[PDB]
Amino acid sequence: DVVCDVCQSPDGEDGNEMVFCDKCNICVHQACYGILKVPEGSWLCRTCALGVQPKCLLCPKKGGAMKPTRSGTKWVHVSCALWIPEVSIGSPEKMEPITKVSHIPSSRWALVCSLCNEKFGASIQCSVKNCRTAFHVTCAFDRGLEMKTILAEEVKFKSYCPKHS
Ligand SMILES: [Zn+2]
Ligand SMILES: [Zn+2]
Ligand SMILES: [Zn+2]
Ligand SMILES: [Zn+2]
Ligand SMILES: [Zn+2]
Repeated sequence: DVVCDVCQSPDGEDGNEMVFCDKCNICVHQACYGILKVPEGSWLCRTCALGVQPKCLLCPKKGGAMKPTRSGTKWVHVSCALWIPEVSIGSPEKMEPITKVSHIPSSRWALVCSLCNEKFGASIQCSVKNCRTAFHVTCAFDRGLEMKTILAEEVKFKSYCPKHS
C-alpha cells in the first residue's frame, strides 16, 4: 500500500504518524523526517517547499526524503545520513541539519558501490564482519537488501549484502 521512504515501514504509531507531501506524494514518519506535530491539513517536504531537486552528496539516487546541511545549499538523503557512521544529525527530533559530512574517511569515499558501480558518493559495507562488499544506502534499499534497525543491549543499523540477506 504505502511505505515510509526513510525506514521502509508501512505502519504508524501514536505520536509518529505517516505524513504525505502534497506535491511529490512522498510518505514519511514524523520521527523519520522531523515532523514535530501532525499538520492540520496538507503538508510539504523540504525540497518541494524550496522548489529544488538537489542531488545527494553521498549517493547518486535522485528524489526521496532529503535534508539540508547547515548551509542550506547542500542536501543529503535522510537514510544515507542515518546509515553512514561518520554522518550526524544536528537535531535528533527535527532531523536536521545533516552535519559531520567532512568526517567521512577517504577510504569510504573510495569504496565503489557493488550495485551501481558509480564511483560517486559514500558507500557502507556488509554488516557481516568479514564481508567487504560495499554499496550505497539508497542502492541497498532500491535493490532490496536486508536493512534493519535492531535493538541490542541501543539501536544498531545492520545492512547485509545480497549473499547475507
Ligand atoms: Zn519511517
Ligand atoms: Zn515533496
Ligand atoms: Zn543519498
Ligand atoms: Zn550504488
Ligand atoms: Zn555480506
